[PDB]
Amino acid sequence: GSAVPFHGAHQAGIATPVQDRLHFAAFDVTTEDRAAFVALLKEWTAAARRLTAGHAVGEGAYGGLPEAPPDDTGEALGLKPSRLTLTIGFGPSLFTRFGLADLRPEALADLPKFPGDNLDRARSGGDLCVQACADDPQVAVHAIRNLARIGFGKVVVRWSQLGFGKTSSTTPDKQTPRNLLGFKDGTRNIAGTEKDRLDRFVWAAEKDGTPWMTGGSYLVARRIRMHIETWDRASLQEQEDVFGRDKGEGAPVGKAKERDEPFLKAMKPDAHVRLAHPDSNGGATLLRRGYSFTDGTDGLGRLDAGLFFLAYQRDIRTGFVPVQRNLATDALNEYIQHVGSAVFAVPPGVRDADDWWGSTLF
Amino acid sequence: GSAVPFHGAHQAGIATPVQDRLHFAAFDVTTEDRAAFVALLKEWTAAARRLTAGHAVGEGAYGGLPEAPPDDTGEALGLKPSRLTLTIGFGPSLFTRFGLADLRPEALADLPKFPGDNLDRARSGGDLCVQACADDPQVAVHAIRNLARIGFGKVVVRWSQLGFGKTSSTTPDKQTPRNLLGFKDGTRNIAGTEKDRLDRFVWAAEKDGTPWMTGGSYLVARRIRMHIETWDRASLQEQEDVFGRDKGEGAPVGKAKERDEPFLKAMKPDAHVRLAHPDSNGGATLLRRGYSFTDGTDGLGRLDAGLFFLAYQRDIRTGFVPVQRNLATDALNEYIQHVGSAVFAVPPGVRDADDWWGSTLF
Ligand code: HEM
Ligand code: HEM
Repeated sequence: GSAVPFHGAHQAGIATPVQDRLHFAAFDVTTEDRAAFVALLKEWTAAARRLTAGHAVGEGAYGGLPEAPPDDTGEALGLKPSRLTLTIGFGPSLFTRFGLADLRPEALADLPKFPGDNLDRARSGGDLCVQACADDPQVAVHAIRNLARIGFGKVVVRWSQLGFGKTSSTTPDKQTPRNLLGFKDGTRNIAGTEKDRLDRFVWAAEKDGTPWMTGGSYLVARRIRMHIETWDRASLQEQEDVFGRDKGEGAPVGKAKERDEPFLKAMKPDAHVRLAHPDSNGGATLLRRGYSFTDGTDGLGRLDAGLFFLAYQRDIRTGFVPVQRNLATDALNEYIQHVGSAVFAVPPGVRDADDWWGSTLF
Repeated sequence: GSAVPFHGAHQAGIATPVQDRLHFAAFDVTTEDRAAFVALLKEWTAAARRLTAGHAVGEGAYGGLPEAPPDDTGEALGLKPSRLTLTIGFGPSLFTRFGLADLRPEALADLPKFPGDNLDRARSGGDLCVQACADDPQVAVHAIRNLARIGFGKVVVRWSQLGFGKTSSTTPDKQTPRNLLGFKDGTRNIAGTEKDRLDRFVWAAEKDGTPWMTGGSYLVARRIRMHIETWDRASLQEQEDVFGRDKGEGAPVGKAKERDEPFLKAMKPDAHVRLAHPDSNGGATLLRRGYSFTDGTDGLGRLDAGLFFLAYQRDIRTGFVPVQRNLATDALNEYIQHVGSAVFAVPPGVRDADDWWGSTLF
């Protein structure tokens, strides 16, 4: 129920412990007025300060003038902060506006086409994103809804994704959640307490070449459908062979405990963990922070299910891209398909009550 | 509270405490063989006993023959029962199979077309339903997913709806939840503690005309989309006039506290509470047990959210039908649209370990 501090050198919602629920929204910018967009960013930052503390935006949800719409839509009244974090990011397409072309970070790289990609352009891309994570889904939806309302006429929601449950962990002292394939997901990630690994693999540094991004990160989002019917037909041995870990304990093959270190040579050459491991990718390491989703049925008699994959890294070119390239032969590919994609530059944190989202860029 | 007893004179999930999350699935039957369908009901009931106790179905999720698919898909391993209830219901279309046409209860009435209906046929109807309620959405999804898997070849999933109410870890039990219009939702309802009211308004009685339904109930499901962005542009006074209660406290107009009894005469004539109140409907009273939903963003950039309405009643003709008919002029109609509908006969409870879902019918 507690609040997560909004201010810091970094935005919350990255190294923060992973909350139960996600509402991810991608926005496109509809205004050409740089000043009006900067004003929006300040208004959004002010609202985010209220929302993450459990307060209503503006002058509140009721008690104002009867003839005016309330400033806050009111469905979070009486609710605790619920560890709400709000994380903003800027997509490549933003930098074609407002005279920003020369400020696009080199580390904000467009993703190549990958084998098997079946990307829906409507559920991909976006000028900017807001990742809302909280333990209460109503608190998360309330935040996105009120940011979008405040932004009416300056931004429109391009697409959004809800995650009903996490499939990641930044807290290895807590139980690792399972994805909808039934495997623990998050065992060998970067923990929020591992400051040295966050500096090396997650946070952008001044010497990296883009000063306004110092203290920020780069986000890759991949909407991944799972072929549940095919998976659920597979034998237990086939499933464990796909990953290189056993299903029950989640230990590396041959070992007894989840957090025992993998011995990669004991795994099949196309095992997911073997191909995605840093040792197999020149040391490339990611902070995974994804969530599960199900968006109804496929219309053909089956549940739809997937994983909304989110990875934070210091440089997309040295994080997601090499690892995903190495997954070209992944045995998992038989059971999944990437159907949505987006990359964002996540700016540094809001330092204090005078600062605002994107101040280092604008 | 950890688990909710599965066995009883009534199915759990109706009068039992309302859990934080919903996964509602409608199934269509694909087999013509009555014996095969009875076998499935027995297998499902065995699975449900395991699931509601927090155990895996069948021989488990791991540790079986390596060359065999696991009996349980495994994504609920390590989770608690989370107050899971599983409630099955039979739709009108089921009674066109297996020679059951003369056993369809008269109280399982087809709903008339209502003004403003915009029903998606693909998200309506269904031969069967399973209402999975729990505090952990992964527990509920795992239940539906495994029931669907066990039934593969005999049933398919027609449509599926995830929903949420309050988050109990952070929200007191005595506090009324708010719907996504920001108003308290549930103040004047039948509570599961009111045994006499349940006997009068909710449970089917032997003398009602269908003996196999004694101790059962009748369920109406309506997927009601809210026009969120239009609602949020309405003035505070307009919103309160729509309902006849104030937004902050939820008290009836002219009264001071949420639970003060309404003075209907002081509300506008087409106020929602005034039109839906039992005194306006010849005494008709419902057990409302619905959930909020938010499924994402639609093609126009609007929030796909609303109320997944669920009502239980002794007879659809004397519960939902008269009340919904009286909402023909509801001021709320400007802001909502009914887009899915289904009705189900919910059979009596599973009395003991040898009983099975549907045994009184088959
Ligand atoms: C539906 C899609 C996916 C599923 C079900 C899945 C599942 C898993 C599982 C079960 C593990 C072992 C437990 C763990 O350490 O977290 C794992 C590890 C990992 N995955 Fe995935 N994964 C998926 C997609 C991806 C993608 C797209 C990437 C990167 C492009 C990725 C990168 C990693 C990494 C880096 C590890 C840790 C390997 C290590 O250092 O030991 N995964 N994944
Ligand atoms: C999105 C759609 C709806 C919304 C937002 C909504 C909202 C509300 C609100 C705020 C209340 C007052 C608090 C309460 O007692 O729960 C209420 C009461 C009620 N509503 Fe609705 N409602 C909706 C649809 C319906 C429908 C479809 C029905 C029946 C067909 C219905 C029947 C009732 C009843 C019986 C009451 C209690 C009236 C009383 O006895 O005081 N509602 N509703």
